[PDB]
Amino acid sequence: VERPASVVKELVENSLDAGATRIDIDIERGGAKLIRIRDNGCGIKKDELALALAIASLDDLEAIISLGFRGEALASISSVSRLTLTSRTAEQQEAWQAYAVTVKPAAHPVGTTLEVLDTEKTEFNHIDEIIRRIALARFDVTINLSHNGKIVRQYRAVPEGGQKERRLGAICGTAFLEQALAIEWQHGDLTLRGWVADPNHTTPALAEIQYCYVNGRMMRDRLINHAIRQACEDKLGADQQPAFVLYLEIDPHQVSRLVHDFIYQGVLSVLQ
Amino acid sequence: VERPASVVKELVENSLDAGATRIDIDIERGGAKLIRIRDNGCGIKKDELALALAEAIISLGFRGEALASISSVSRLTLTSRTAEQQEAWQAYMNVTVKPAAHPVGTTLEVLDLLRTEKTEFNHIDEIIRRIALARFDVTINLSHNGKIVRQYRAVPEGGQKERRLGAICGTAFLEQALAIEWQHGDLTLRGWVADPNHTTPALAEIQYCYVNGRMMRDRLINHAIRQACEDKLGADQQPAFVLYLEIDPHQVHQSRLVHDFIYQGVLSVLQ
Repeated sequence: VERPASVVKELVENSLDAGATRIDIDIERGGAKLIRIRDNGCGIKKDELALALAIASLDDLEAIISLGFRGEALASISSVSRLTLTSRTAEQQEAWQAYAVTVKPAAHPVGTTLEVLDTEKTEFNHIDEIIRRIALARFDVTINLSHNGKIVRQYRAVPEGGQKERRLGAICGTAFLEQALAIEWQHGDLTLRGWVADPNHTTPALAEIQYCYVNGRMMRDRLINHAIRQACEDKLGADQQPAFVLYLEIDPHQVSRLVHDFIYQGVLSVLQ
Repeated sequence: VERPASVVKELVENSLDAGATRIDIDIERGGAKLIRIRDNGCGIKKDELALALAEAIISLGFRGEALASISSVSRLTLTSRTAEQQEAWQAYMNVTVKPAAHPVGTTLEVLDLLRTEKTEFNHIDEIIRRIALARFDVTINLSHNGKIVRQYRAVPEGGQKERRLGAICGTAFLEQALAIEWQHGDLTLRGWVADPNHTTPALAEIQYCYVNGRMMRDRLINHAIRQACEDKLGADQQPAFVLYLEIDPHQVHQSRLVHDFIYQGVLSVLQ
């Protein structure tokens, strides 16, 4: 939890794993001043809220801190800024809020919110990137990133088999969206979905977009990249960075040659 | 004339008079279901919040009076925080004022308990459009069911008036827009008028005229603008425009000249 962006990632991640479907994250002054994350995911029972900010004390708590993987992370954060946790769970309950050590009731929908008041705008650009990644990683969750009351981006969630182009356009701009060649490949466990910009029309600006996710986790393999490259260099002798946003899926296999051919094949096909 | 749109207008108005600079208004199901207005203008001290839903403190709430009329028609959920570290609060036949999370501003949830479905939203859209043009200095974001509909960004000192105008009236008009700046003493006529020659009946839908901030609708003002265009070319037909008239306090030669001032202003821009 070094940079603010990193913190955004954390809190935002927590929210997602918490079952979030809408994450409205607002930032003020590179996040240094304010950093608020409000999710509609699971909540935190009043009790957990307390220690969530704060080992002899867990003796009594009787392993309730086990219901807080993020809680552990919160402690690391709160000990670096004015943390103001405030959530309310789903089951028969009222909303609560913690400060600092002071857990009192409050108003809040079945969700969670967090205020944070700890190379100025650079920081925001880092957060923007981060959220971009996540956004593409989870097309099923609305995300709204704002700065100093100024709405910056609104990545609406996409329902079942819906308009993927819209959100893709909002995350990567129409520039890419226009050159986007949608691809759907599948060979048993191997699945390759996503887009690849028409090489012939790929500007170095577009080549900035190179996102590849392997089973949800954004990876970065030189092998996967070479495959996509070679595919384009083969369509046309044009050897240069390609623009893409692909999603690879395979059966648990931490890294295989075939995989390369599967991708090379998938992509190459879409081009022709 | 009490429709949801009307309520939007009220709450939105309140926000503006409260010195707002950004008003993100969201609506759900013609507003019947949800109607949320969040402004970044002066807030409301915890105490005022209470009676605002129900001593000489209610004088600090012209809108507060309005709120009472509303809350007594739906599940009102006021929640604001004044320009101070003092955290946010919220009120709910008695008020339940407790703490809450919210930035220096105000928010209001409204759930009613008839008319049409989508028609209602279109009424709100119109309304916000009016206001938008009336206050080029304040960002407004109207959404529906989580779906962002329009974003009218505010314009800085001597900024780009065309941008926002384009977003409120579309490029169709923006393209035919003939900017006009007239002044004869107290009389001032600013705004735009679409090239008649290229005014489609679709464009003629845009006929907004404000007299000193207040959107008026005088047949006299309209006749003036019309005649001006019918004179440029024999083309007699509804004109497209968005004008702003300014004059010294004079509720309506006292008004004849005004006609000529406008006729003159417009006619000139055409030639």
